[PDB]
Amino acid sequence: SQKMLTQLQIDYATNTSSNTVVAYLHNVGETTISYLQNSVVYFGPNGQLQPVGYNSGSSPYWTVTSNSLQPGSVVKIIIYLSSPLSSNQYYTIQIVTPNGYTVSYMF
Repeated sequence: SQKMLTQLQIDYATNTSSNTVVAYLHNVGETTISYLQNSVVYFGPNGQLQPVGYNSGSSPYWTVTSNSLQPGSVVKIIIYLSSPLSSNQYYTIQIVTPNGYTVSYMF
């Protein structure tokens, strides 16, 4: 019953330099998010997402320094893309955290 009790949100995300995207994941609920590095990440343009492997050695992949997200905390997720972003497409970040909560952000 813990998916309904959870609240997470991506406060902000942007392409910082080269083909790197940074997203700020913020626990705005009252439950701890465990095993953050076991989350599943998808990313892509125009509603067609690609899986992004955790620290997998090949792009696209993502990194995060924390392995848990306490209530109130925010962490920086870094996504290393294989293709440069186009200004004429919209992009979606989709995350499924271990407990099955899903959070997304478009920019």
